[PDB]
Amino acid sequence: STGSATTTPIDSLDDAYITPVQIGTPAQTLNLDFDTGSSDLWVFSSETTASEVDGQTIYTPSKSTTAKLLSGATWSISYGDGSSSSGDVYTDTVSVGGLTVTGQAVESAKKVSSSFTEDSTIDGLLGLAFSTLNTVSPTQQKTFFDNAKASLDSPVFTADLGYHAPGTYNFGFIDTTAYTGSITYTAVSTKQGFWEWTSTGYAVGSGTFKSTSIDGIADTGTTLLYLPATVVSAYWAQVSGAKSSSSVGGYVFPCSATLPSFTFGVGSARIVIPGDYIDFGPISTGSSSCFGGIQSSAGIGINIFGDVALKAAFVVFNGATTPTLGFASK
Repeated sequence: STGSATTTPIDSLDDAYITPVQIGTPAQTLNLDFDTGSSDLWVFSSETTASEVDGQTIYTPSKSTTAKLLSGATWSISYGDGSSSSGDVYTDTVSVGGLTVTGQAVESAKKVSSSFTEDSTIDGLLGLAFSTLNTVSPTQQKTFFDNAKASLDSPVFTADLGYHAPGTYNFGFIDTTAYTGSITYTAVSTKQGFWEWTSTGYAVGSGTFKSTSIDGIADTGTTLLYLPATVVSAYWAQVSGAKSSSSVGGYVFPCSATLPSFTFGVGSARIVIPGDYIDFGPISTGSSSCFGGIQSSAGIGINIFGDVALKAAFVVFNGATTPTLGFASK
């Protein structure tokens, strides 16, 4: 089997991407944030504290003839950005782009943090990291991909995120029309439960490529590109007037600037992030200070190849017995 679904930016900055997901019978369609950095499929629901729902579409398990309470199961998650959610668990039928999993754990939120409430466009998350990170207790549950994998034509999914435009998540096949040149594959460590890999270096604008190993995670659920302070300083030094602002929480730059591109290495291959992908707009409405899309990972504890990087590529998440990651230009 295969599946193919369009993923759409939630706003004009590409702060996140939402993908429609069918849950239950009859189908209830929710727009979920596909997150290769976590491993829980959780949704706003009829059980969510009423004051914490503000415009989201909810899953109502009592209206699904295929929903079953997973007795005794609870979940609770905290994300790197400080947001969190928790609740109980149902199993139900879940379909993405025509690919159906029966008996998928659907984690129903009883509580969500303010950041989730305040974002009316995201109805929940669909985790695509390794199932070892799933938070359901006392019996850990499998991701949608893990459940689908054996049935797929090939045990892969691909992320093709757009810049200020829709893109695609495919399951079970590689669309050879969706990229240019070849896909370069690189090794993955699953030791921390992430799609963790090592970039071979970087360049700023038309500058020389610096060969250096940068360990990090391919994370569709993180907006920005978080890299070591040395790398980030080298980038922003090429933007007149750019500076790190402790008050704002990262590098800012004059909105009048033209940003240089940023290249990262995948083996001997190179992925070029155009300068405009690194612009996250005014820090507050009407400001002429703009927020940068490349930020320091210092004190995150891990480098993160978030959407800023991934949207410059066609990305293969290869879930073979020994997983790997593939990157192509597009």
